[PDB]
Amino acid sequence: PTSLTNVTIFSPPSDYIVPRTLYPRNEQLPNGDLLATWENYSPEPPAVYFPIYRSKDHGKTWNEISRVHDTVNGYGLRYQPFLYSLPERVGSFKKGTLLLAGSSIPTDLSSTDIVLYASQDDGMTWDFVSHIAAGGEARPNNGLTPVWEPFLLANKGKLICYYSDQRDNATYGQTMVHQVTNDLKNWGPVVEDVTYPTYTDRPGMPVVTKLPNGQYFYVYEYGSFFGTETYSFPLYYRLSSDPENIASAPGQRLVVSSGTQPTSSPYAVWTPYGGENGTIIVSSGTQGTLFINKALGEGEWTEIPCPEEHGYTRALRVLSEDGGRYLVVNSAGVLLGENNRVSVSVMDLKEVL
Repeated sequence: PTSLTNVTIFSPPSDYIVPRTLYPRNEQLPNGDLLATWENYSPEPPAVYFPIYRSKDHGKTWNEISRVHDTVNGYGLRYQPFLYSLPERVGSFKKGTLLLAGSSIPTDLSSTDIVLYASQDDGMTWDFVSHIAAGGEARPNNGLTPVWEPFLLANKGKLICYYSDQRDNATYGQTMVHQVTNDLKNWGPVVEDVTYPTYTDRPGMPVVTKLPNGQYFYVYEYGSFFGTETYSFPLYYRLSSDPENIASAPGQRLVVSSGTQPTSSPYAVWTPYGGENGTIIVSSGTQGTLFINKALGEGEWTEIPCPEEHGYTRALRVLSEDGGRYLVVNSAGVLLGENNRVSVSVMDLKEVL
């Protein structure tokens, strides 16, 4: 791999509906190939889908290889995709099964349904596997009951889906939860992970990375007034060595040594590069820079430059090559952007950390 800056994965046609693209997610397959997807705001009918673009040259070039269509509901696979190559067998699904989770939503935004698709051929073909969790109207207003934003992680023969939940609307504006499965078909009960006792609090957007000491780094945006008249979405994290037990961990505000206060839609990854504990790398949805931590989340975070533009839930990935030397930084644009596109940069962590 090499350093790359602002490579276009997809530039949408102007007849796509603003924002046209949003919400980048990606995966690296064991052979090193990179896959990318996003919310694809094509005019309907037919129903929206999640496109799957591949790079076989470490991000230099990209080509569409498949599309994940809403074969289960016919509504459209509309919001919040997530790609995940299983690192171990789960039930009847071998290691290397490629999963997509994402939300099936009708055009009228009346409902949400996080569904799970699988591919056994590295993203060429797809089949519906299960519903994970369904809810109400797909708008982030209090009193509504949607579900949102799946994140998938396997551990001990199980798959965990973390997501944001508005269904307990009598008690919380929003929570984050998870469900677990040992077969991808049958999901356990909803487990509350992050809840707060002020109704107007809206923690959301869970992203997890495993650390080399066995702790899991669980990052989220914490929407709150914090007792003031002004709402914000600062980044918080919880640390636990049990990825199914988050509620018992106190939240920790991410503090940056420069004084930048990162907000919205985090993403976190870990590389072995940078020191004896490696480096945790975090993005927000608001800042173009990156935030790093060489002490497993202790102390303060160092803000570093980044050549990729800022964007909503900008996605990070530590590529496997050379033992974690290269970082993908992948944007799909800004909220309600008039000129969104899907792009990627690759940074050489040997040099930038």
